[PDB]
Amino acid sequence: EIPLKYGATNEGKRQDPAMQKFRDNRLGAFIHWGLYAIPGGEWNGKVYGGAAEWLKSWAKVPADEWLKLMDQWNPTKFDAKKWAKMAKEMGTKYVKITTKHHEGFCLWPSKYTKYTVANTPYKRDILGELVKAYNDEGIDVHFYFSVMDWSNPDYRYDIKSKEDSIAFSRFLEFTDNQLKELATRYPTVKDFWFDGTWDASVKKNGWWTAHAEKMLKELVPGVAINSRLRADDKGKRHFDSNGRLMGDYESGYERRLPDPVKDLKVTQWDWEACMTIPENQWGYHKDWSLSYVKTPIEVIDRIVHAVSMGGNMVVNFGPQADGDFRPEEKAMATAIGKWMNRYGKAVYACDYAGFEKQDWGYYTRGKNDEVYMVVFNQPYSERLIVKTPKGITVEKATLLTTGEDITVVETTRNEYNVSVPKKNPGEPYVIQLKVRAA
Repeated sequence: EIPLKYGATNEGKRQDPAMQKFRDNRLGAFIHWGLYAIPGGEWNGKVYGGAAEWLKSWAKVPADEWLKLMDQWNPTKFDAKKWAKMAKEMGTKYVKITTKHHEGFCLWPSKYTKYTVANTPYKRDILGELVKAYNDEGIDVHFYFSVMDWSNPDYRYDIKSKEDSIAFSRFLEFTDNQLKELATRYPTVKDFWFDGTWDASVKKNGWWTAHAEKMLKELVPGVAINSRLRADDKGKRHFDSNGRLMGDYESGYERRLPDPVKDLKVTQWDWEACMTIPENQWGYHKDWSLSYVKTPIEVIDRIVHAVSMGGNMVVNFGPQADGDFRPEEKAMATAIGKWMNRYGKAVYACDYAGFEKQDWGYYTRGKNDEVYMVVFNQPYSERLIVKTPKGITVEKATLLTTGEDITVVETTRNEYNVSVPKKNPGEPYVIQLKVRAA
Protein backbone atom coordinates (compact mmCIF):
# COMPACT_ATOMS: atom_id res chain seq x y z
CA GLU A 1 0.00 0.00 0.00
CA ILE A 2 1.13 3.51 -0.79
CA PRO A 3 -0.10 5.83 1.96
CA LEU A 4 -2.31 8.56 0.48
CA LYS A 5 -4.32 11.44 1.92
CA TYR A 6 -6.07 12.27 -1.38
CA GLY A 7 -6.69 8.88 -2.98
CA ALA A 8 -9.89 6.83 -3.29
CA THR A 9 -12.81 7.38 -0.88
CA ASN A 10 -15.29 4.71 -2.06
CA GLU A 11 -14.50 0.99 -1.84
CA GLY A 12 -16.60 -0.67 -4.55
CA LYS A 13 -19.76 0.71 -6.10
CA ARG A 14 -21.94 3.15 -4.18
CA GLN A 15 -25.33 1.57 -3.55
CA ASP A 16 -27.25 4.42 -1.97
CA PRO A 17 -30.45 5.41 -3.80
CA ALA A 18 -28.91 8.43 -5.56
CA MET A 19 -26.17 6.30 -7.14
CA GLN A 20 -28.67 3.55 -8.02
CA LYS A 21 -30.67 6.25 -9.83
CA PHE A 22 -27.56 7.60 -11.69
CA ARG A 23 -26.91 4.02 -12.81
CA ASP A 24 -30.47 2.91 -13.59
CA ASN A 25 -30.99 6.00 -15.77
CA ARG A 26 -28.44 4.48 -18.22
CA LEU A 27 -29.12 6.81 -21.18
CA GLY A 28 -28.28 10.50 -21.11
CA ALA A 29 -27.79 13.43 -23.47
CA PHE A 30 -24.93 15.92 -23.37
CA ILE A 31 -25.34 19.59 -24.23
CA HIS A 32 -22.26 21.56 -25.33
CA TRP A 33 -23.44 25.15 -25.74
CA GLY A 34 -21.33 28.30 -25.41
CA LEU A 35 -19.90 31.15 -27.44
CA TYR A 36 -18.23 28.72 -29.89
CA ALA A 37 -21.71 28.05 -31.33
CA ILE A 38 -21.65 31.52 -32.89
CA PRO A 39 -18.58 31.11 -35.25
CA GLY A 40 -19.40 27.37 -35.54
CA GLY A 41 -15.83 26.38 -36.43
CA GLU A 42 -15.11 29.29 -38.78
CA TRP A 43 -12.94 32.34 -38.03
CA ASN A 44 -12.24 35.15 -40.52
CA GLY A 45 -12.99 33.02 -43.57
CA LYS A 46 -11.16 29.85 -42.47
CA VAL A 47 -13.12 26.77 -41.43
CA TYR A 48 -11.07 24.81 -38.95
CA GLY A 49 -11.38 21.02 -38.91
CA GLY A 50 -10.67 20.67 -35.19
CA ALA A 51 -13.37 20.54 -32.50
CA ALA A 52 -15.46 23.74 -32.77
CA GLU A 53 -15.46 24.37 -29.02
CA TRP A 54 -11.64 24.72 -29.25
CA LEU A 55 -11.76 27.35 -32.07
CA LYS A 56 -10.26 30.00 -29.74
CA SER A 57 -7.13 27.83 -29.69
CA TRP A 58 -7.12 26.80 -33.39
CA ALA A 59 -7.50 30.40 -34.60
CA LYS A 60 -5.23 31.83 -31.84
CA VAL A 61 -7.87 34.33 -30.72
CA PRO A 62 -7.01 36.51 -27.73
CA ALA A 63 -9.35 36.11 -24.73
CA ASP A 64 -10.78 39.62 -24.85
CA GLU A 65 -11.60 39.27 -28.56
CA TRP A 66 -13.08 35.77 -28.19
CA LEU A 67 -15.24 36.86 -25.25
CA LYS A 68 -16.62 39.75 -27.32
CA LEU A 69 -18.74 37.03 -28.95
CA MET A 70 -21.00 37.64 -25.93
CA ASP A 71 -22.26 40.75 -27.82
CA GLN A 72 -23.73 38.31 -30.36
CA TRP A 73 -25.27 35.89 -27.81
CA ASN A 74 -29.01 36.17 -28.51
CA PRO A 75 -30.51 32.69 -29.02
CA THR A 76 -34.05 33.89 -29.78
CA LYS A 77 -35.29 30.38 -30.71
CA PHE A 78 -34.28 29.01 -27.27
CA ASP A 79 -37.10 27.37 -25.36
CA ALA A 80 -36.15 25.21 -22.37
CA LYS A 81 -39.52 23.41 -22.45
CA LYS A 82 -38.92 22.42 -26.08
CA TRP A 83 -35.42 21.18 -25.20
CA ALA A 84 -36.82 19.13 -22.34
CA LYS A 85 -39.55 17.67 -24.61
CA MET A 86 -36.84 16.71 -27.14
CA ALA A 87 -34.87 14.92 -24.43
CA LYS A 88 -37.99 13.19 -23.12
CA GLU A 89 -39.01 11.95 -26.58
CA MET A 90 -35.45 10.67 -27.17
CA GLY A 91 -35.79 8.50 -24.06
CA THR A 92 -33.01 10.22 -22.09
CA LYS A 93 -33.31 9.98 -18.32
CA TYR A 94 -30.75 12.71 -17.67
CA VAL A 95 -28.97 15.56 -19.39
CA LYS A 96 -25.41 16.76 -18.78
CA ILE A 97 -24.95 20.48 -19.53
CA THR A 98 -21.81 22.58 -20.10
CA THR A 99 -22.10 25.14 -17.32
CA LYS A 100 -18.76 26.64 -18.44
CA HIS A 101 -16.37 25.21 -21.05
CA HIS A 102 -12.66 26.05 -21.46
CA GLU A 103 -13.55 29.45 -22.98
CA GLY A 104 -14.87 30.46 -19.52
CA PHE A 105 -18.27 31.82 -20.58
CA CYS A 106 -20.86 30.84 -17.98
CA LEU A 107 -24.35 29.65 -18.87
CA TRP A 108 -25.55 30.91 -15.44
CA PRO A 109 -25.26 34.47 -14.06
CA SER A 110 -22.15 33.98 -11.93
CA LYS A 111 -21.30 36.76 -9.52
CA TYR A 112 -17.59 35.80 -9.79
CA THR A 113 -16.93 36.85 -13.40
CA LYS A 114 -18.39 39.25 -15.97
CA TYR A 115 -18.22 36.54 -18.71
CA THR A 116 -21.73 35.21 -18.31
CA VAL A 117 -25.17 35.00 -19.86
CA ALA A 118 -26.24 38.05 -17.81
CA ASN A 119 -23.95 40.33 -19.85
CA THR A 120 -25.31 39.39 -23.24
CA PRO A 121 -28.27 40.75 -25.20
CA TYR A 122 -30.26 37.66 -24.18
CA LYS A 123 -29.64 38.25 -20.41
CA ARG A 124 -31.44 35.15 -19.18
CA ASP A 125 -30.20 32.36 -16.95
CA ILE A 126 -30.04 29.60 -19.57
CA LEU A 127 -28.81 27.02 -17.04
CA GLY A 128 -31.60 27.79 -14.57
CA GLU A 129 -34.26 27.57 -17.27
CA LEU A 130 -32.92 24.20 -18.40
CA VAL A 131 -32.73 22.81 -14.84
CA LYS A 132 -36.41 23.72 -14.30
CA ALA A 133 -37.64 22.40 -17.65
CA TYR A 134 -35.72 19.10 -17.55
CA ASN A 135 -36.74 18.51 -13.92
CA ASP A 136 -40.43 19.18 -14.78
CA GLU A 137 -40.16 16.29 -17.30
CA GLY A 138 -38.63 14.05 -14.61
CA ILE A 139 -35.16 14.27 -16.19
CA ASP A 140 -32.11 14.55 -13.90
CA VAL A 141 -29.56 17.30 -14.61
CA HIS A 142 -25.79 16.90 -14.38
CA PHE A 143 -23.31 19.76 -14.62
CA TYR A 144 -20.22 19.68 -16.84
CA PHE A 145 -17.57 22.07 -15.49
CA SER A 146 -14.20 22.93 -16.99
CA VAL A 147 -11.50 23.71 -14.41
CA MET A 148 -9.15 25.04 -17.13
CA ASP A 149 -10.49 28.53 -17.88
CA TRP A 150 -9.10 30.59 -20.76
CA SER A 151 -10.96 33.71 -19.56
CA ASN A 152 -9.29 34.06 -16.15
CA PRO A 153 -5.69 35.37 -16.25
CA ASP A 154 -4.97 33.70 -12.88
CA TYR A 155 -5.19 30.25 -14.52
CA ARG A 156 -1.82 28.53 -14.87
CA TYR A 157 -0.84 25.40 -16.86
CA ASP A 158 2.10 24.79 -14.50
CA ILE A 159 3.56 26.36 -11.37
CA LYS A 160 7.09 27.64 -12.06
CA SER A 161 7.31 30.69 -9.77
CA LYS A 162 6.03 32.23 -6.61
CA GLU A 163 3.81 34.55 -8.68
CA ASP A 164 2.39 31.48 -10.48
CA SER A 165 1.60 29.91 -7.07
CA ILE A 166 -0.14 32.97 -5.73
CA ALA A 167 -2.16 33.45 -8.95
CA PHE A 168 -3.19 29.82 -9.14
CA SER A 169 -4.28 29.89 -5.47
CA ARG A 170 -6.61 32.80 -6.39
CA PHE A 171 -7.81 30.73 -9.34
CA LEU A 172 -8.67 27.77 -7.11
CA GLU A 173 -10.60 30.13 -4.80
CA PHE A 174 -12.51 31.49 -7.84
CA THR A 175 -13.20 27.93 -8.93
CA ASP A 176 -14.49 26.98 -5.44
CA ASN A 177 -16.68 30.05 -5.49
CA GLN A 178 -18.28 29.10 -8.84
CA LEU A 179 -18.77 25.48 -7.77
CA LYS A 180 -20.51 26.46 -4.52
CA GLU A 181 -22.63 28.90 -6.52
CA LEU A 182 -23.75 26.14 -8.92
CA ALA A 183 -24.46 23.72 -6.03
CA THR A 184 -26.60 26.25 -4.11
CA ARG A 185 -28.37 27.99 -7.05
CA TYR A 186 -29.38 24.63 -8.56
CA PRO A 187 -29.81 22.29 -5.58
CA THR A 188 -31.50 19.55 -7.69
CA VAL A 189 -28.19 18.94 -9.53
CA LYS A 190 -27.30 15.22 -9.40
CA ASP A 191 -23.70 15.13 -10.73
CA PHE A 192 -20.64 17.26 -11.43
CA TRP A 193 -18.61 16.12 -14.45
CA PHE A 194 -15.23 17.82 -14.38
CA ASP A 195 -13.09 18.45 -17.43
CA GLY A 196 -9.88 20.38 -18.11
CA THR A 197 -8.02 18.92 -15.14
CA TRP A 198 -5.07 17.41 -17.03
CA ASP A 199 -2.57 20.28 -16.64
CA ALA A 200 0.51 20.03 -14.36
CA SER A 201 -0.93 22.80 -12.15
CA VAL A 202 -3.95 20.62 -11.22
CA LYS A 203 -1.91 17.38 -11.03
CA LYS A 204 0.40 19.11 -8.52
CA ASN A 205 -2.64 20.08 -6.43
CA GLY A 206 -4.41 16.74 -5.93
CA TRP A 207 -5.43 17.92 -2.45
CA TRP A 208 -7.69 20.49 -4.18
CA THR A 209 -9.43 17.83 -6.29
CA ALA A 210 -10.22 15.82 -3.15
CA HIS A 211 -11.43 18.99 -1.42
CA ALA A 212 -13.75 19.83 -4.38
CA GLU A 213 -15.33 16.37 -4.26
CA LYS A 214 -15.86 16.63 -0.49
CA MET A 215 -17.15 20.23 -0.65
CA LEU A 216 -19.77 19.33 -3.30
CA LYS A 217 -20.87 16.14 -1.48
CA GLU A 218 -21.47 18.23 1.69
CA LEU A 219 -23.51 20.79 -0.32
CA VAL A 220 -25.57 18.36 -2.47
CA PRO A 221 -26.69 15.17 -0.72
CA GLY A 222 -26.05 12.10 -2.87
CA VAL A 223 -24.27 14.01 -5.66
CA ALA A 224 -22.08 12.03 -8.05
CA ILE A 225 -18.58 13.21 -9.02
CA ASN A 226 -16.61 11.91 -12.01
CA SER A 227 -13.17 10.35 -11.92
CA ARG A 228 -11.72 12.95 -14.27
CA LEU A 229 -11.77 15.54 -11.48
CA ARG A 230 -9.42 13.57 -9.32
CA ALA A 231 -5.65 13.46 -8.79
CA ASP A 232 -3.99 11.83 -5.78
CA ASP A 233 -1.00 12.94 -3.64
CA LYS A 234 1.37 11.75 -6.39
CA GLY A 235 -0.48 13.39 -9.32
CA LYS A 236 -2.03 10.12 -10.56
CA ARG A 237 -5.42 10.77 -12.19
CA HIS A 238 -8.76 8.85 -12.32
CA PHE A 239 -7.33 5.88 -10.46
CA ASP A 240 -4.99 6.51 -7.47
CA SER A 241 -1.49 5.17 -6.89
CA ASN A 242 -2.96 1.97 -5.43
CA GLY A 243 -5.13 1.44 -8.54
CA ARG A 244 -8.36 2.44 -6.83
CA LEU A 245 -10.98 4.48 -8.67
CA MET A 246 -11.38 8.04 -7.38
CA GLY A 247 -14.72 9.79 -7.53
CA ASP A 248 -17.94 7.82 -7.93
CA TYR A 249 -17.63 6.51 -11.49
CA GLU A 250 -15.06 6.23 -14.25
CA SER A 251 -15.39 8.83 -16.98
CA GLY A 252 -13.00 7.96 -19.74
CA TYR A 253 -14.38 6.13 -22.70
CA GLU A 254 -14.96 9.37 -24.42
CA ARG A 255 -15.48 8.44 -27.98
CA ARG A 256 -13.95 4.94 -27.25
CA LEU A 257 -15.75 1.81 -25.58
CA PRO A 258 -14.40 -1.07 -23.53
CA ASP A 259 -13.84 -4.28 -25.41
CA PRO A 260 -16.63 -6.78 -24.73
CA VAL A 261 -14.19 -9.68 -24.43
CA LYS A 262 -10.97 -8.15 -23.08
CA ASP A 263 -12.18 -5.31 -20.82
CA LEU A 264 -14.59 -7.08 -18.41
CA LYS A 265 -12.73 -5.33 -15.54
CA VAL A 266 -15.05 -2.32 -16.09
CA THR A 267 -17.96 -4.33 -14.68
CA GLN A 268 -16.41 -3.89 -11.20
CA TRP A 269 -17.15 -0.13 -11.05
CA ASP A 270 -19.71 2.38 -12.22
CA TRP A 271 -18.73 4.14 -15.42
CA GLU A 272 -20.13 6.46 -18.04
CA ALA A 273 -19.13 6.92 -21.70
CA CYS A 274 -19.83 10.11 -23.58
CA MET A 275 -19.95 10.22 -27.39
CA THR A 276 -20.14 12.66 -30.25
CA ILE A 277 -22.26 12.19 -33.41
CA PRO A 278 -19.44 13.29 -35.75
CA GLU A 279 -15.96 11.91 -35.10
CA ASN A 280 -14.81 14.80 -32.94
CA GLN A 281 -17.16 17.78 -32.66
CA TRP A 282 -18.87 18.58 -29.35
CA GLY A 283 -19.86 22.20 -29.81
CA TYR A 284 -21.79 23.31 -32.90
CA HIS A 285 -19.68 23.02 -36.05
CA LYS A 286 -21.27 24.32 -39.25
CA ASP A 287 -19.73 21.69 -41.57
CA TRP A 288 -20.43 18.07 -40.66
CA SER A 289 -19.04 16.87 -44.04
CA LEU A 290 -15.53 17.10 -42.62
CA SER A 291 -15.60 13.78 -40.69
CA TYR A 292 -17.66 10.63 -40.39
CA VAL A 293 -21.16 11.16 -38.92
CA LYS A 294 -22.70 8.20 -37.04
CA THR A 295 -26.08 6.86 -38.07
CA PRO A 296 -28.81 6.20 -35.50
CA ILE A 297 -28.16 2.45 -35.51
CA GLU A 298 -24.44 3.08 -34.90
CA VAL A 299 -25.37 5.21 -31.88
CA ILE A 300 -27.90 2.66 -30.57
CA ASP A 301 -25.22 -0.05 -30.84
CA ARG A 302 -22.94 2.04 -28.63
CA ILE A 303 -25.73 2.66 -26.09
CA VAL A 304 -26.53 -1.04 -25.73
CA HIS A 305 -22.78 -1.90 -25.72
CA ALA A 306 -22.23 0.34 -22.69
CA VAL A 307 -25.20 -1.08 -20.74
CA SER A 308 -24.09 -4.63 -21.61
CA MET A 309 -20.82 -3.91 -19.78
CA GLY A 310 -22.41 -2.17 -16.79
CA GLY A 311 -22.00 1.44 -17.95
CA ASN A 312 -24.04 4.49 -18.92
CA MET A 313 -23.95 6.19 -22.34
CA VAL A 314 -24.39 9.91 -23.01
CA VAL A 315 -25.06 11.14 -26.57
CA ASN A 316 -23.80 14.68 -27.31
CA PHE A 317 -25.68 17.56 -28.94
CA GLY A 318 -24.20 20.91 -29.95
CA PRO A 319 -27.05 23.39 -30.23
CA GLN A 320 -27.06 26.18 -32.82
CA ALA A 321 -26.27 29.75 -31.84
CA ASP A 322 -29.98 30.56 -32.31
CA GLY A 323 -31.05 28.10 -29.59
CA ASP A 324 -32.50 25.45 -31.92
CA PHE A 325 -31.08 22.07 -32.88
CA ARG A 326 -29.71 21.21 -36.33
CA PRO A 327 -31.75 18.78 -38.52
CA GLU A 328 -29.26 15.91 -38.11
CA GLU A 329 -29.65 16.10 -34.33
CA LYS A 330 -33.45 16.29 -34.41
CA ALA A 331 -33.40 13.18 -36.64
CA MET A 332 -31.00 11.37 -34.32
CA ALA A 333 -33.01 12.10 -31.16
CA THR A 334 -36.26 11.05 -32.80
CA ALA A 335 -34.80 7.78 -34.16
CA ILE A 336 -33.25 6.89 -30.78
CA GLY A 337 -36.53 7.66 -29.05
CA LYS A 338 -38.52 5.45 -31.41
CA TRP A 339 -36.14 2.53 -30.76
CA MET A 340 -36.02 3.13 -26.99
CA ASN A 341 -39.82 3.22 -26.79
CA ARG A 342 -39.93 -0.26 -28.34
CA TYR A 343 -36.82 -1.88 -26.80
CA GLY A 344 -35.92 0.21 -23.72
CA LYS A 345 -36.82 -2.58 -21.26
CA ALA A 346 -33.41 -4.03 -22.29
CA VAL A 347 -31.61 -0.74 -21.51
CA TYR A 348 -33.11 1.13 -18.57
CA ALA A 349 -32.09 -0.31 -15.20
CA CYS A 350 -30.13 -3.08 -16.94
CA ASP A 351 -26.61 -4.31 -16.38
CA TYR A 352 -23.93 -6.86 -17.34
CA ALA A 353 -25.33 -10.37 -17.80
CA GLY A 354 -22.22 -12.54 -17.25
CA PHE A 355 -22.60 -14.42 -20.53
CA GLU A 356 -19.88 -15.08 -23.11
CA LYS A 357 -20.05 -12.51 -25.93
CA GLN A 358 -21.72 -13.67 -29.17
CA ASP A 359 -21.44 -12.14 -32.69
CA TRP A 360 -25.16 -11.28 -33.11
CA GLY A 361 -25.03 -8.45 -30.56
CA TYR A 362 -25.22 -7.93 -26.81
CA TYR A 363 -26.82 -9.38 -23.70
CA THR A 364 -28.23 -7.23 -20.95
CA ARG A 365 -29.66 -8.28 -17.58
CA GLY A 366 -32.75 -6.82 -15.92
CA LYS A 367 -33.46 -6.40 -12.22
CA ASN A 368 -35.38 -9.68 -11.93
CA ASP A 369 -32.99 -12.04 -13.77
CA GLU A 370 -34.35 -11.27 -17.27
CA VAL A 371 -31.67 -11.80 -19.94
CA TYR A 372 -32.16 -9.75 -23.09
CA MET A 373 -30.56 -10.62 -26.43
CA VAL A 374 -30.14 -7.39 -28.39
CA VAL A 375 -29.52 -8.42 -32.01
CA PHE A 376 -27.57 -6.07 -34.28
CA ASN A 377 -26.09 -8.60 -36.72
CA GLN A 378 -28.60 -11.04 -38.23
CA PRO A 379 -27.16 -14.54 -38.88
CA TYR A 380 -27.72 -16.01 -42.38
CA SER A 381 -27.97 -19.30 -40.46
CA GLU A 382 -31.21 -17.96 -38.86
CA ARG A 383 -29.87 -19.22 -35.50
CA LEU A 384 -28.60 -17.04 -32.64
CA ILE A 385 -26.01 -18.94 -30.62
CA VAL A 386 -26.43 -18.75 -26.82
CA LYS A 387 -23.67 -20.30 -24.64
CA THR A 388 -24.80 -20.29 -21.00
CA PRO A 389 -22.58 -20.00 -17.91
CA LYS A 390 -22.19 -23.16 -15.81
CA GLY A 391 -25.44 -24.11 -14.10
CA ILE A 392 -27.61 -21.78 -16.16
CA THR A 393 -30.29 -23.07 -18.53
CA VAL A 394 -32.63 -21.32 -20.98
CA GLU A 395 -36.27 -22.14 -20.28
CA LYS A 396 -37.98 -19.82 -22.78
CA ALA A 397 -37.34 -17.17 -25.42
CA THR A 398 -39.84 -14.48 -26.31
CA LEU A 399 -39.81 -11.66 -28.90
CA LEU A 400 -39.99 -8.56 -26.72
CA THR A 401 -42.33 -6.48 -28.87
CA THR A 402 -45.00 -9.08 -29.69
CA GLY A 403 -44.61 -11.67 -26.94
CA GLU A 404 -44.38 -14.43 -29.54
CA ASP A 405 -42.63 -17.62 -28.46
CA ILE A 406 -39.22 -18.23 -30.06
CA THR A 407 -37.87 -21.76 -30.53
CA VAL A 408 -34.86 -22.74 -28.42
CA VAL A 409 -32.89 -25.84 -29.41
CA GLU A 410 -30.14 -27.39 -27.33
CA THR A 411 -27.14 -28.08 -29.58
CA THR A 412 -24.49 -29.11 -27.08
CA ARG A 413 -23.96 -29.17 -23.35
CA ASN A 414 -24.27 -25.50 -22.39
CA GLU A 415 -25.16 -24.19 -25.90
CA TYR A 416 -28.42 -23.38 -27.64
CA ASN A 417 -29.60 -22.10 -31.00
CA VAL A 418 -32.29 -19.48 -30.41
CA SER A 419 -34.24 -19.09 -33.64
CA VAL A 420 -34.55 -15.67 -35.28
CA PRO A 421 -38.15 -14.40 -35.46
CA LYS A 422 -40.32 -15.77 -38.28
CA LYS A 423 -40.50 -12.26 -39.69
CA ASN A 424 -37.25 -10.25 -39.88
CA PRO A 425 -37.77 -7.28 -37.55
CA GLY A 426 -35.81 -5.09 -40.02
CA GLU A 427 -34.00 -3.22 -37.21
CA PRO A 428 -31.95 -4.18 -34.14
CA TYR A 429 -34.35 -6.16 -31.96
CA VAL A 430 -34.74 -7.85 -28.57
CA ILE A 431 -35.42 -11.46 -27.58
CA GLN A 432 -36.05 -11.94 -23.87
CA LEU A 433 -34.81 -15.15 -22.26
CA LYS A 434 -36.17 -16.82 -19.15
CA VAL A 435 -33.19 -18.50 -17.46
CA ARG A 436 -32.84 -20.81 -14.42
CA ALA A 437 -29.84 -21.36 -12.15
CA ALA A 438 -29.22 -24.93 -10.81
